[PDB]
Amino acid sequence: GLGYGSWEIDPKDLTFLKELGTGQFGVVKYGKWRGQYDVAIKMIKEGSMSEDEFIEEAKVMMNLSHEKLVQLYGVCTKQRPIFIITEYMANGCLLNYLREMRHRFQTQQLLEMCKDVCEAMEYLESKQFLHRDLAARNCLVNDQGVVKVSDFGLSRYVLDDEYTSSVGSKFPVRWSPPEVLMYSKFSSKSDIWAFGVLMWEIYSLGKMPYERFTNSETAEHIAQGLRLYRPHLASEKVYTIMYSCWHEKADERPTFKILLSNILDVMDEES
Ligand SMILES: C[C@H]1CN(C2COC2)CCN1c1ccc(Nc2cc(-c3ccnc(N4CCn5c(cc6c5CC(C)(C)C6)C4=O)c3CO)cn(C)c2=O)nc1
Repeated sequence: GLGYGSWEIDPKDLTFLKELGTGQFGVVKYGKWRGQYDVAIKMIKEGSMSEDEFIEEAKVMMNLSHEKLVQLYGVCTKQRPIFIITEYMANGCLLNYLREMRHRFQTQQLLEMCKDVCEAMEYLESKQFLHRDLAARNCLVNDQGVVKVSDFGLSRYVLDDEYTSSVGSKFPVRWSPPEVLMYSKFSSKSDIWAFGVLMWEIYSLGKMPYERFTNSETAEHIAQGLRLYRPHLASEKVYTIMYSCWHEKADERPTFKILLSNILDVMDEES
């Protein structure tokens, strides 16, 4: 109605029901939109976000829609804190989900998780849109066990120098290729590198990559050519796929379309 653009949600349409934790921009809640529709609501802590830039980008991100991508519904920007309204993912972050050993996932289910992400990433790749912080912590799981990509592109609007700096405490060092760590060379191929690390997280049930190294040691390791090695639950074929993401030469890494076709092939061979 009057006052709200297509990207704007009226916050009075929201019912807040449960706390979902805190992320880089503060508290996230579960609620209803117009008494009926499940939504998640980010409440953007003041000082944490480049808000005007985000809001202009939210207009573009409104047009991104894929079954494996957490849907943006709108923003509430007429007062602070601003809100980001999205699809709700009842089983929460993928990292915590993997770490709950009770699930006792079969390897076919782990491969489906990788496929879910790869499909989202191929979509984003098709739209020339970088994630920049692909990792299990930043994927979400719905009530049907479907994994979706979330918080894509939002790294650009983070104001926290500990996150943004390549030597900061919060920078995703362990998900970064050598050219990111050396030169800030971000590209589709740095998302590819990160996706390989994410496959490793999935097959490792959420172990920390390079768990016995610091970030500093990890940067040196990967710059010398050393890599993660095969998780116990990963077949040789699966390990070949994740490893292919880690070629020193970015231009020798696959695309998400090639990864997707490789994952489907392995599904046909191994299930
Ligand atoms: C599983 C149950 C269990 N329950 C126990 C049992 O009773 C108590 C606890 C709650 N829990 C639960 C259920 C569902 C959800 N769902 C959702 C969580 C989130 C969520 C929450 C907190 N932080 C974040 N992050 C984390 C990532 N990130 C954020 C902002 C940014 C990032 C990355 C960045 C740095 C680029 C920018 C950011 O906001 C997110 C993901 O966007 C988002 N969405 C859309 C959800 O649907 N979460 C938790």
